[PDB]
Amino acid sequence: SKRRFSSEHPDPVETSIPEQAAEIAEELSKQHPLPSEEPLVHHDAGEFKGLQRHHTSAEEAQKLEDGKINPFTGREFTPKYVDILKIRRELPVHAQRDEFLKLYQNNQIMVFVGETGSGKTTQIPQFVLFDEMPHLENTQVACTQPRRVAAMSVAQRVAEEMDVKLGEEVGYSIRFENKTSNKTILKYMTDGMLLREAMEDHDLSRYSCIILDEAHERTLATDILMGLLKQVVKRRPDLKIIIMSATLDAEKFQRYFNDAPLLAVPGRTYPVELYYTPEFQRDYLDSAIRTVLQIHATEEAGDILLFLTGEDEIEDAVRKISLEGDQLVREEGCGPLSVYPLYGSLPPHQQQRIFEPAPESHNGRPGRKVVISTNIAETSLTIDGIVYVVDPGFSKQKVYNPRIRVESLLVSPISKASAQQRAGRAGRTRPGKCFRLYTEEAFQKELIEQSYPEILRSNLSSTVLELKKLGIDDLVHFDFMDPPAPETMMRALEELNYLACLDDEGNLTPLGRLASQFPLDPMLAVMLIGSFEFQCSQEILTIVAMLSVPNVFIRPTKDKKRADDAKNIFAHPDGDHITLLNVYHAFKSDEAYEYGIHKWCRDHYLNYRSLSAADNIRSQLERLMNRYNLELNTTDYESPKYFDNIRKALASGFFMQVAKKRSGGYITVKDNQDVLIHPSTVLGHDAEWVIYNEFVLTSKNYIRTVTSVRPEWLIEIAPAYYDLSNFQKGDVKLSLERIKEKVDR
Ligand SMILES: Nc1ncnc2c1ncn2[C@@H]1O[C@H](COP(=O)(O)OP(=O)(O)O)[C@@H](O)[C@H]1O
Ligand SMILES: [Mg+2]
Ligand code: NI
Repeated sequence: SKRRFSSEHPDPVETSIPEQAAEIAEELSKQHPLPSEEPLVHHDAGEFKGLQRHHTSAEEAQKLEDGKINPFTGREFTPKYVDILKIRRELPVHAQRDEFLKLYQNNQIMVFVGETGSGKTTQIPQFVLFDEMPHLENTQVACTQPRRVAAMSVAQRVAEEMDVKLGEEVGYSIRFENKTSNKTILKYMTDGMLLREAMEDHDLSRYSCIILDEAHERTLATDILMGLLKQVVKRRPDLKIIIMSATLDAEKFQRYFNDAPLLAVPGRTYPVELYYTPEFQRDYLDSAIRTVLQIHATEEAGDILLFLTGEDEIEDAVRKISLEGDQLVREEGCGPLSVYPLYGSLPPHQQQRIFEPAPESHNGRPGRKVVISTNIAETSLTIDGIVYVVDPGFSKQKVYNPRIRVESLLVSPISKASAQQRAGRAGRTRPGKCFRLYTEEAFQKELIEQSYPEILRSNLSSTVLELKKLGIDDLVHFDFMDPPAPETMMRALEELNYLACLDDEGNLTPLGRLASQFPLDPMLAVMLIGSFEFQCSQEILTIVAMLSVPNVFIRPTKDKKRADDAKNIFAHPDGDHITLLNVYHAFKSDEAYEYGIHKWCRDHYLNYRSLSAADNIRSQLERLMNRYNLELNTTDYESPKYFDNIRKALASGFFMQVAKKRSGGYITVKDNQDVLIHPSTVLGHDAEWVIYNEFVLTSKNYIRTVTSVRPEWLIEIAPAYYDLSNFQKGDVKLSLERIKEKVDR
């Protein structure tokens, strides 16, 4: 039966300030409706005249590839293209081009499996372009990657293989980073971005072929896309789907996709000798560094791939290995050693450096390259010339606590399957070696066989909103390859209703619709959207952008006091979220610019990479706010309301991540969890109630990035949530009872 609302138990949608803001924006949007998307353009001067769609062969395409003129653009092929062409033609998938074409031509969905390095991501979509000729039928081909870095780097490489400009006929799309145009035929993109395109066009009508790549990684976005496309093909006989995977055991995929056929590429990996440590290695970074330097000093020529876990750790390793490499050249006459980082947030000009040839030695001992990478390099891309892998056995992995309902990103041991994939990267060129920084027994007995798919390790708040925007009513029966626990889904539905993104019958509100237009977690989107109602949308836009990048404050272990003093320049007491606004504002100041911005960040213990990323995100979010008619406004800094307005806007999104100082640590409003303020913040005595950005789970529970709030504001802004009937007996409830009493008198 329809839920009943009253003053005692009010309607979360009728009492949401962001919902008011979205209703205003929506009416403004109706006054001037958005034009439809720019149409595709293409080139056609008869070059494909001799080819028939879905009846082409490898020979016909080779004739076109060998021709004088690039058939996709009408410009003469360069000499560089021709040299690239000869080399990629030795890739293993080329030997099965006709077998692949036949499967593609005769089936709507197919599964394609092959080892990393075999040429799946770069070659197959080019094979499809010849047979499908998508640009001659007003369409594109999409190829999704779980990893940003893979999509960006392969798109750059495939633009060169196809002899076209990046962003034109070959382009990429990542959240906040678009490199496509009306000319784009082949779009590499993260799986999350094709999911966002589907939210706007449920049938994905722009694509005639969609290739879901690296499916063995089983990311959440990839799982949703699989479930969606298994329905879209029923409506779209003109859509073909290719599922590509590294894991040569793809039985489960074929079954899930209606017994689709499988094309398997036989492996061509050279033998790799495995080395283990005799004992447990307690401190793996220094063991890794020693191992890389030993290899460099004693092994024959061949590059090194070191797997680490995250960007600060990799930059620290790059610095130490570079220094120690240089010491070896000068002290022992080792060959030159170049050292490159690879991790998720790296800028594309820096991604490309990993493919540079090793330096030439002028002294008789081998010059060598070390790439220090996350598990991006486990299966998603290949650096030619690797012969040695160092595997500390760890990666950063999302874990989920069902009761607490909290996702945590933690460094933990990898699976045996991941360890096998890491070792395999040493055998792409010739017999290689893999140095595992753990015992053969830890590998045989202690590592789990296989990591669980991401959907079983996620809060599903974004996922539920996406599925709703996609027009899925019955979330429980959505056809996931591995369904999540139904309770996780139900908790997500309830949160979204409290945020007023869904009403109580599970339908999208104007706020839910508008929130779905922002590539942000729902709490952030709702905070942003509502913020012009609190007269601080300029400031909240900054804050949301800063919450979308990592912690910008550098704190070296042996330089804490100077790093802490620098942060205090920007820190707002009882207001970590305002600290974020202060640092971004200083970063964008004329003064920092005149100081020289790179130097300015270093001297102030700030990460330029992170700030620069926030600045781009802020520009892209601003463009969405303009597109969807969310006013950019602000309040005089000297207004007595200036900081109140910011705290209120924050509360409008984050009212469910609130903690109260214990009467007799803090206690969370949601689930009554005992927590400590994370040591990165010390609050004053006036911070009885705070909003936190993050719940941190180590041996104890902390909340991190905390700003104080008046509890009266919480009741005012989120009365359906702060309904005392909702609360268990205890400290929080008591304190809230007293606050309500007093708000009346
Ligand atoms: N970014 C790149 N720059 C230069 N060469 C590359 C690049 N990426 C891949 N290659 C080469 O192309 C081959 C095919 O790579 P790719 O299509 O990524 O294979 P897969 O997707 O099957 O793991 C690799 O063996 C490597 O030789
Ligand atoms: Mg690939
Ligand atoms: Ni059922």
